[PDB]
Amino acid sequence: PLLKFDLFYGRTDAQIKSLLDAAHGAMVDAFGVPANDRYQTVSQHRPGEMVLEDTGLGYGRSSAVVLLTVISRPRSEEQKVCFYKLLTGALERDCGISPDDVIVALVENSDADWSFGRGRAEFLTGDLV
Amino acid sequence: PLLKFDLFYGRTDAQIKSLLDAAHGAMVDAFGVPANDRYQTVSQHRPGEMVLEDTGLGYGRSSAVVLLTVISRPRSEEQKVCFYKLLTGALERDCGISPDDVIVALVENSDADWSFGRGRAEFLTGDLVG
Amino acid sequence: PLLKFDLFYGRTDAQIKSLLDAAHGAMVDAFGVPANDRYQTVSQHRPGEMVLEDTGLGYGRSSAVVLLTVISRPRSEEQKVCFYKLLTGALERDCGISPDDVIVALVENSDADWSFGRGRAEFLTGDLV
Repeated sequence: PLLKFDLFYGRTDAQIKSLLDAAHGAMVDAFGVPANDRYQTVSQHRPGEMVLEDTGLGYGRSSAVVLLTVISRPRSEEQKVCFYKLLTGALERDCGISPDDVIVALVENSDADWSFGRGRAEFLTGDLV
Repeated sequence: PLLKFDLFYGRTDAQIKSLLDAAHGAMVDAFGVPANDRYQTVSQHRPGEMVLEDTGLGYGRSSAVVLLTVISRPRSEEQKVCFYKLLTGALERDCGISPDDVIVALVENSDADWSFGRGRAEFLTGDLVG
Repeated sequence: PLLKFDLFYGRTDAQIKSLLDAAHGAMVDAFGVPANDRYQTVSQHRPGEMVLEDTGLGYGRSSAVVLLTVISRPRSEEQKVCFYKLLTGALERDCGISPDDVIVALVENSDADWSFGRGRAEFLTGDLV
């Protein structure tokens, strides 16, 4: 899958690396993909450049808030439910990020919708499962 | 929904907030979601960093151009048609942005595909409707 | 379609433009859309801000690596397969980018999901095929 993170400026590069490693671990745990199925980008924003409310749910947001968009081949409802919990558990334990600071949106594509290198469609050719 | 804006550098932060407010109002009006269902990011680009033409339609593009990507649960074709008109109307009235300077693309997902906080799937648990 | 590029800092704006032009050519060739169906953004990243592995496929990633995300109406499987090959073909020939440095993810939407200008839905009104 591809994980795209949107955060506010303010973290060191070490704290960004911790957040990416903790999130990658949770993704691998929840989806059962290979450990080297790692594709992640980080976009840093100034305070004027993200607005993230809570739909009245009573969360909890600070400048450490992490918005994660995920593009993935289909996953079961349970895999998704598990990933959210695994992700906030790892971000709390390993990065000190409050679960109230984590927002996730997933979008689905299919086998033909990926090319990992060399102009190849590796799910189609069977190079990948 | 999640609303991601791509614009060129040049606006003050007040003018950015005005754009974000106007778009959010249009979205709430078109789609009927709660007023605090607000999730917006902005990425600012140098001239070398966005190219946005017109598919030969005859628009209109200036440095003020706004590309908006939306991720949303399913909406009717009517609601989308309505949103595009509400959005340009609001951006023109509230921000002075020409309707020729507004480009939108929407992507759909489903109930299971959202977690708003605490590792919860609120559309699934019924915390949100739904 | 909308082509969103994520790259590391390092290229001149001429090098960026040559990347965008090559990719646009490939997409026009593979999908048969009008030449002025051109909608592209670029986000530049510091070394800390993208991690792109290979899922054990044996690629080849340098600081020149390009991650492209495409939003498009539906395309046949063959068209997507052709696009990936045409893309790396052009990026190598015109930009000097190794095919091991090209990663593509596509996401699909429908006619009702686009508004190119003036609050119009051009695929719905028939202004556009």
